[PDB]
Order: sequence, then C-alpha cells, then structure tokens
Amino acid sequence: MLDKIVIANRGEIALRILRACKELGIKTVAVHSSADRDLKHVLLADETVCIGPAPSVKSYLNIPAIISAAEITGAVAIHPGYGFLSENANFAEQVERSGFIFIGPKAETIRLMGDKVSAIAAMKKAGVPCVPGSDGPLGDDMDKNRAIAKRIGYPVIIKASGGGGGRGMRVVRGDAELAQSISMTRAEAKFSNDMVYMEKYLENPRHVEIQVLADGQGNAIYLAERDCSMQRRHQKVVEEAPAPGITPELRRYIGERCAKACVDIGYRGAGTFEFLFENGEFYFIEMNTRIQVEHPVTEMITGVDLIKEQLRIAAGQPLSIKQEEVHVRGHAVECRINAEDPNTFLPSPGKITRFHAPGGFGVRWESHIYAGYTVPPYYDSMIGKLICYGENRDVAIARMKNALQELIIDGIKTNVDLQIRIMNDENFQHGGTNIHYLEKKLGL
Ligand SMILES: Nc1ncnc2c1ncn2[C@@H]1O[C@H](COP(=O)(O)OP(=O)(O)NP(=O)(O)O)[C@@H](O)[C@H]1O
Ligand SMILES: [Mg+2]
Repeated sequence: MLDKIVIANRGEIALRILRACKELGIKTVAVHSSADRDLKHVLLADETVCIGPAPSVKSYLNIPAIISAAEITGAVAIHPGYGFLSENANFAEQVERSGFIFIGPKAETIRLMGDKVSAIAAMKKAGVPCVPGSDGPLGDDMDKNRAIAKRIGYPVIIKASGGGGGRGMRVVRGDAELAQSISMTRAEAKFSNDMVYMEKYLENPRHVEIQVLADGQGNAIYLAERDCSMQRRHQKVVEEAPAPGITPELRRYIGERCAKACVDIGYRGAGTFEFLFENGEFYFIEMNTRIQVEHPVTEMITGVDLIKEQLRIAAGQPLSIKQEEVHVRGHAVECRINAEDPNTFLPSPGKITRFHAPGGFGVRWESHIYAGYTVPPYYDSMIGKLICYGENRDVAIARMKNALQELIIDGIKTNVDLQIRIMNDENFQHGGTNIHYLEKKLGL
C-alpha cells in the first residue's frame, strides 16, 4: 500500500482519486491553485498545499511546485489524473528522478505513444490494426506524396504528429488540394513540431476505444470497450459501455490485440486504445496513456475499480485480475455535465445557488460541486459526470433520463437540457450513431 500520495489535479477526477485513496487507507495531499481552495476534494483531503495562482502554468502544470509539495509532505507517489501533466513525459521523468512513484506509464512509453507517427509504428508492429497511411513522415516531394495518396486511396487526411484537440489536420479529397493541405498543416501545426503524416480518411466511423490495465511486469488485461461517438468539436459529450453492435467475438479479437500491444511496449498502469470503427473494422488512431474521463462506464459493466487498480500497480503489485474474471455485464451511459451556455458552448462560471443530485439504483454521480460552490472562470467547463447503469442499454438510458430530470444545478448555465435531448434522440435510442451525428443534429 502507498502511504501517501499527491493528487496532481482538480475537480471531479481529483475527488474520484481521493475516494479511491480513502478506501485503501492511503493518505492524501491535495495540491491546488489559489482559485481552488473550496474544491470538495481539497476540503476532504488529509493535507492541502496551495501550489500557486489560478493560471495553470504556475499551478497544475507547475512541475517544481508539485514535486516540492510531494517533498514537503513526504508523499511516496503522485497521481496526475487526466489532462494537465498526465501525458507529459518530462513530468513523469522528473517525478521518478526526484524519488516519487509516478502513477502512470514510464516516460519512454508516454513519448512513444505521445507522438502519433511513432505510436502508429509501434501499434503496426504489435499487430494492432491501424489506419492505412504513409507509415512515416511526409517530405515535400509532391510526386511521392501523390503516390502515397493513390496507394491509400482518396479521401485522405493530413495529420500533425504533435497534433491535438481537433487541431492540426486537413482532409484532402483529391490531388489538387494535396500540396497546399500538406504545407499549411505543416505550418499551422508549427505545436512547434512541423512533422505531418497521411492517413486514409474514414467518412462515417464510430469512436470505439479499448480500456486496458497492465502491471509493467508482463501482465495485461482489457476491460471491454466504450463508444464515445457523440461529440462536438471533437470533444466527447456522451460515452457508453459496451459499444452497441460489438459482439463478444469482435470484443475478444480487438481486446487481445490491445493487451498484447501493452506487453510489447512494456505498458504500465491504466490506458486506452482509441479506434475509429467502420464497416465492422477497427482502425487505431491514438493511445491515451492515462486514466480517461469516461472510465466510470467501464467500471459499472466490469465491477473493476480502475483508480484502485492504478494505485495497486503503482505500489508494484502484479495484476490479480485474470482476463477470465473480467465479464461484461449490463450497460452504462455517461453524460458529461458542463458549466457552459449550451448555445454558445463557451464556459459559464458563477455561484451555484441550488444543487440537487440524482439518486436510485444504478445511478452514479461524479462531481465536486455543491450548493454555494462557485465555479471559477479559469479551467475546463466540465463540472461533473452522470453515469447510469442498467441490466441492458434500454434500462441505462431510461435511468439516465430519470436522473437528468432530478439533477438541479441553478445559478449557472449547464448542458443538462441538451443531455436530455440526446437521451430522447431516436437515433441514439437505436444506437450506433457515428462521430458526426451530434453536430448534424444540432446544426454545427
Ligand atoms: N483517419 C481519420 N479519418 C476520419 N477522421 C479522423 C481520422 N483521424 C482523425 N480524425 C478525426 O479527428 C478526431 C479526433 O481528434 P482529436 O482527439 O480532437 O485531436 P488529435 O488527437 O489531434 N486527432 P486523433 O489522432 O484522431 O485523436 C476523430 O474523432 C476524427 O473526427
Ligand atoms: Mg496522446
């Protein structure tokens, strides 16, 4: 058991991690910005350290301040949660070099999977199915680039190797646009890294992703999949597990290839392989080398506490859970709750004047918010996650509708009414909508 850890994050995930720590008897240190003194998890933590002012560069991305916090409190480990420094290989390195356990993968693994070109090469070698592509960086010889395009078959997509957040990529539908599309992506994505690659452009994929756990001692398991196709500006809005239409046989096929890839790259901890799924086929696009926001839907359908497993792995324990003990049962849906004007979709901070959480069988509310809590203007819009589990998908969705109606968040604007609309959407109710659906539905 880890004696004491620094929770190097904020909001709902910081509270998520604190709960897992409390369950396991692990002492907690909440590092926070000066704008986050009233966070629920900070108020519940055993120790707290204000690591700097509101701007993340001097708080949640402040590597020296976070490491000093660990030093002053005599912590043994640091959990980076998601976002912020979780996939910063320099942070991981410095954490370990400074004498602390980094609750995540090795820095080399973060680098390997953090660069898209190197990540694709490793997956291709490991036998994970990848999107047909250039399999390496593009030069500026445009006879050669037109040849790669022909081999792949248009339409293709130009992607920045250091790209992220839906930025640094251009869809190319023919030769005439190829030259300019490569040159501009090479500029627009100069993220500082000019390196671009070419992928086949999949025109109606679903987002299907595979959860893994690996102990970094040779054992790896997969915990089924999630469908996260309901997106806006490439940002996920609803997630569910398992993915509609995925058979046990298909699940086992892609699951086993991901688990094997973990062994090949010496992966350690929780991670997620993200695929575009189209015409019954999986195509690798990215590995998130950290816990994911939507991890709860997988927890609901497998019974596995993913955060507690992260902590056990970090403590140096081998996986106790064998693959044959992992069973998909029932179905779960997650609705992200955002402090945003639904129409303009940009953050809406302010004091919550009335709050009521939903309850009931299968209802799980993941949020730091409370009545009188002020949502600050500085950080991400997501203030909570509503997760509903049922014996089947219909029951999960029915419970989500019921839970969303009970959820009261007054004083700020939220996307609750939108989540109600998505739950009531006939195509969502059928299932299997693609990554373009929500924007088409809304008019975006
Ligand atoms: N080969 C492809 N075909 C179709 N769409 C793609 C392809 N590659 C990326 N995309 C789009 O880009 C989205 C995800 O990008 P996002 O995570 O916002 O930033 P990114 O990490 O730079 N790109 P990615 O590598 O796809 O995760 C996908 O959900 C697709 O909509
Ligand atoms: Mg990445």
